[PDB]
Amino acid sequence: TQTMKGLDIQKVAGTWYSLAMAASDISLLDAQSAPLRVYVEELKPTPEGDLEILLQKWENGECAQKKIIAEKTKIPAVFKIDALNENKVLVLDTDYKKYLLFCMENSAEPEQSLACQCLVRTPEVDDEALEKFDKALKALPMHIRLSFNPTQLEEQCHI
Ligand SMILES: [Cl-]
Ligand SMILES: [Cl-]
Ligand SMILES: [Y+3]
Ligand SMILES: [Y+3]
Repeated sequence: TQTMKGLDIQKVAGTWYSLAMAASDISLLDAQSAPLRVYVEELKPTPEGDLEILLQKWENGECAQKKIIAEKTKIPAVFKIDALNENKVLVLDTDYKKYLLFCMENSAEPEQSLACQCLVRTPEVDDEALEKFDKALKALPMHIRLSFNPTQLEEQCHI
């Protein structure tokens, strides 16, 4: 997977909304309780170059807040995690002020664990960001794609 060259991770800080998401396995994203159905609400880069990912997940019939610490690697756009049965976070592209495309995978099973998201800065459908999302997904073996309306973006767990 091609990741972003020259990522300045400090510029991704602040509020984001999960506008769209895709996975290689349908079961990873199908239900609301599906293991990779996650909603990014905030990205908090640390001064040491790591990424605190704040997100929402639907578990036990209710919406819960999760925090994931993504550890920096030699490659600026590739981070290490230990959550959601994934071990990697990969930023594909961002303009910092509008959109951000990122993926998650488990390196042991890189085929069946892939989930990617289109994040936007405002709770609006951004078609230009969705075009770039789909252009990035072309070379990826996705079998499920989800997108959300502006009202869903502002609701807890995209209800
Ligand atoms: Cl740390
Ligand atoms: Cl709106
Ligand atoms: Y660290
Ligand atoms: Y509007």
